[PDB]
Amino acid sequence: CNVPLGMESGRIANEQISASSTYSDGRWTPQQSRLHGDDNGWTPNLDSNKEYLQVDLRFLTMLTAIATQGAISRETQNGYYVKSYKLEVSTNGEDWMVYRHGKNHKVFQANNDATEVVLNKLHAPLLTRFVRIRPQTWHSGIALRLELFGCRVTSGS
Ligand SMILES: [Cl-]
Ligand SMILES: [Cl-]
Ligand SMILES: [Zn+2]
Ligand SMILES: [Zn+2]
Ligand SMILES: [Zn+2]
Repeated sequence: CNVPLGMESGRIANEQISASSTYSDGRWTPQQSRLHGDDNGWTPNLDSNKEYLQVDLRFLTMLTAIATQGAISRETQNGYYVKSYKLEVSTNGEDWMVYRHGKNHKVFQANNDATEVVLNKLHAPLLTRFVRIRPQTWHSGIALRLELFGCRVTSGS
């Protein structure tokens, strides 16, 4: 259950991608967070561990992996990247759960440069419709490009 879900391909439409905030110059929008995208990436308005990139998958989906990169600024050639993040999921867009192992939030180790893809496979598939990626640590600034992997599933109700 390991199919790219549509960040890089466009199957996830722009309207399905959103964020807590975006940098005030308009050059680092949520829609720039697609994996391998050639124009900057998503950056929030402020660098903090409360900001997030949100994706509505539209259907109930088994999430099995997350890929991330940072980005290089087109304007300055400086590199920005997330070093670790949490994941927060919801089937309805209202009830949000920060993904945990037992009582500990799972902290995914992410990038150590602006260009290489780091892939985190989940230990077991996770049911969700909405995904938030919530940077906890970063280098120089938050910047993200993303892919999500998994499969559509049938709800048991
Ligand atoms: Cl590719
Ligand atoms: Cl995991
Ligand atoms: Zn690619
Ligand atoms: Zn409600
Ligand atoms: Zn896990």
